[PDB]
Amino acid sequence: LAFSSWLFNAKGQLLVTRRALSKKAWPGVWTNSVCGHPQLGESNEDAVIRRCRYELGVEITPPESIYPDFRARATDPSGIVENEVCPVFAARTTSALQINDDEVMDYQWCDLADVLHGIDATPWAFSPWMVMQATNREARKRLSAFTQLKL
Ligand SMILES: [Mg+2]
Repeated sequence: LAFSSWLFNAKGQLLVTRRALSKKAWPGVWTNSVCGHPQLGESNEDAVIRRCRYELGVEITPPESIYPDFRARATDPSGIVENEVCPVFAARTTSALQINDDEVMDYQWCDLADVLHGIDATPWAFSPWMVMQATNREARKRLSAFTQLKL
């Protein structure tokens, strides 16, 4: 049971993050903005809001559900197996990042189209869930909606 979220700023840029060197699974790997696990009795929406605060010190708009049926298994460079129920969301940040370096060792604000081109060309350089989520046609169209400038 898990969630993933793709965050955009009001200008429509996508935030990509790099998992800290100390993460158990996929340490050091570039990936979409945030992922995690809801707590007992917590909605996925509220888990997203909570983890964005926790890993990125940031506030967000109401998370939109963009890939509710996403579920996968993937094995990490060290063999850690992960099998997850992981509905995907998108939101916009409404405040500045304040980075938790226990979780995130780097990040970049990027153009979605560049990120998609990188994912499509060199998927091995990104976490496997970032790639499997972004290559879903419907989810990808939702990411594109979040690139619009919001004034
Ligand atoms: Mg996380």
